[PDB]
Amino acid sequence: SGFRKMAFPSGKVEGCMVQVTCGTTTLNGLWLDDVVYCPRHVICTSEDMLNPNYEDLLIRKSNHNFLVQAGNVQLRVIGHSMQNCVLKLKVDTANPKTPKYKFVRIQPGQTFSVLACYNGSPSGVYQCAMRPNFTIKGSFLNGSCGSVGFNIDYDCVSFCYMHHMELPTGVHAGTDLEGNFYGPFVDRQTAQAAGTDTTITVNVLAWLYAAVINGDRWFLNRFTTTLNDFNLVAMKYNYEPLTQDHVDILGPLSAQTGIAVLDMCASLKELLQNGMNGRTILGSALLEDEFTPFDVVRQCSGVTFQ
Amino acid sequence: SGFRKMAFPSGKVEGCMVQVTCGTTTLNGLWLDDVVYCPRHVICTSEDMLNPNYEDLLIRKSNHNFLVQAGNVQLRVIGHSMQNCVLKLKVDTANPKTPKYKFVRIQPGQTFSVLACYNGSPSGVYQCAMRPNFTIKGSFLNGSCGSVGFNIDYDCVSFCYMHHMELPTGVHAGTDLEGNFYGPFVDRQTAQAAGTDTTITVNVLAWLYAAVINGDRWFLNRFTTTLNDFNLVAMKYNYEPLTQDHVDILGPLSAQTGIAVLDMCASLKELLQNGMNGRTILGSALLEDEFTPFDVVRQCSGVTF
Ligand SMILES: CC(C)(C)c1ccc(N(C(=O)c2c[nH]cn2)[C@H](C(=O)NC2CCCCC2)c2cccnc2)cc1
Ligand SMILES: CC(C)(C)c1ccc(N(C(=O)c2c[nH]cn2)[C@H](C(=O)NC2CCCCC2)c2cccnc2)cc1
Ligand SMILES: [Cl-]
Ligand code: NA
Repeated sequence: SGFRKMAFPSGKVEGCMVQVTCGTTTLNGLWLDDVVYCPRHVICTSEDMLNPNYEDLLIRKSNHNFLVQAGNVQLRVIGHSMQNCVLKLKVDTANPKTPKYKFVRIQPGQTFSVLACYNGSPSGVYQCAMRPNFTIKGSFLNGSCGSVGFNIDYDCVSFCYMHHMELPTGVHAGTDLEGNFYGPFVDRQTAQAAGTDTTITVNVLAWLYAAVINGDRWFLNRFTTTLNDFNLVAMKYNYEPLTQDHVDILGPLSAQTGIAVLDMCASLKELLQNGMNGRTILGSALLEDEFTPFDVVRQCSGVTFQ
Repeated sequence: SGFRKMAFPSGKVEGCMVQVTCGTTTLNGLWLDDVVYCPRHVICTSEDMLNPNYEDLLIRKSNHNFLVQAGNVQLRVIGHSMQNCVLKLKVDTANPKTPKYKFVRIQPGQTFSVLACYNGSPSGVYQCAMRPNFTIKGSFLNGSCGSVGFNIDYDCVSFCYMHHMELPTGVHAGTDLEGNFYGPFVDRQTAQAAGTDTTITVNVLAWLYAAVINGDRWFLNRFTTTLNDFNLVAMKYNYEPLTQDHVDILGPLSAQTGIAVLDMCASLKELLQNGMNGRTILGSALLEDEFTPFDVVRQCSGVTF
């Protein structure tokens, strides 16, 4: 019992974090086999930040312009290349702590763990979600660039996010590990702003199912709804549309609890209308949207508290 | 910018988790130097659990009745003893991944990270607080016993919690690493219950400072109060008393933000008496009490390990 914002154990990622320095700029890199991955903006100077030409900046660098430090050990850079917005530094040593891993690009609504790092050293771990507006609501200070997000379902580390920048509202933007940004953002200082964000409806529904599994039913009601009527209401509260794909992926939770998906949708409609009237759900007075259906099944019992 | 519920990096503890099996029971142990620590109730059968005599059960066990697995390697047990509610299994090999560590007993209101494990395998990490009623609001399923809680300082891991049991309300009870329970609980299937809990006032104040640092200021006001006046309000709302030591500990955050503690207490007084009037603080509609002053300073300043 209980229900927490739960991250993956971070040790397999800690063993890959290194410090990368170019010029006066230091940030974090990810050391996998004989490659170090980091944000390409490590090669920018103070006058280059509005409109850097990264191809022109990189051709002026030699391998020995990049200082890579793994704990106390300096690694020797023997090659470099750029892939989209990520720099790849080939080093002369394969990381002996490289885990089984892959690179995955995620979709909005998906969750992942973040290992926040400074100067190549880990600070803390927390859970995040890719928001519908392609930002993440992280906790990141100056020097955190190159920190990564990941999942570890089944002993393989899936890296899905590398941190690049903070936007004016205090939320965060970055890339997959192939260097492609999430959303319309660019690694330039030119003015950029997140779009209006929305609530991840399928995740709210997953979390209401988690509450039922853990023994709470006060918010249920005798009603149902059609899918289209639900979406007409939910969008008036800045909720994302619920698709038939979402209905399908909620099937297992629906079967475990005996509550049809569109019946739970009718409960959510009433909660938006009424509030909680001084009650809480799983320790929150707001509707939580950063737990996915997969997360709920990973954390909750397979036996409903009836 | 931003403020999250943040755990310590768990790698130093992951390398210490093992699987311990006795009879039909499998749970988790902590392997440090040449000793594996786990809950003593691993030796109980279902009948034993109703009214157990732990010394009697242990003398009939031989070292080979304890199966200890580090990954896919069996460790050989060469001795066994009990300390309070913890079993200590001496093994023939020192853990090469033992970190610098200490055992510490924490106070109510202090926070720590939990590494939830099953079958000796780390599964998740989250941040908790020791509640004033000496429970923790964890997330634990069957098989989680022996999971541990910890803090880190530079390179030293301070272990403070070992998980033993769930209570009927779904909160959790356990021991320090010397086997002393937190709270008035016992490791036996008998009627037990969490007591009425209270809110950790000094931690709520710390989180209001975190909010100000992150630009959330709507709850600030021109007023101040006194420790005596505020504590009469705290008692009314089942908040823990605020001491002068708590005020002193918040001093750095008061200097950084320009809001004296008793000034912030007047904000908290008004939030308790009036609510949030539909607004949120750091993305919460409740007053959060599982960040300590130290946690706020650490996350807002980027301390590494
Ligand atoms: C251009 C300007 C305003 C001077 C600036 C601002 C912030 C940084 N960032 C520092 O890390 C950092 C280090 N020293 C000072 N700032 C991060 C940042 O947004 N990435 C920049 C790279 C892409 C172009 C501009 C943004 C950062 C900070 C906090 C949290 N996440 C990331 C860098 C430059
Ligand atoms: C039969 C009974 C009394 C209802 C029971 C309940 C739970 C367990 N516990 C299993 O881990 C477990 C494994 N398989 C089945 N149960 C845990 C548990 O409370 N510890 C017991 C040890 C001390 C005596 C009683 C409690 C547990 C479960 C979930 C989360 N935290 C810990 C054991 C027995
Ligand atoms: Cl006043
Ligand atoms: Na005030």
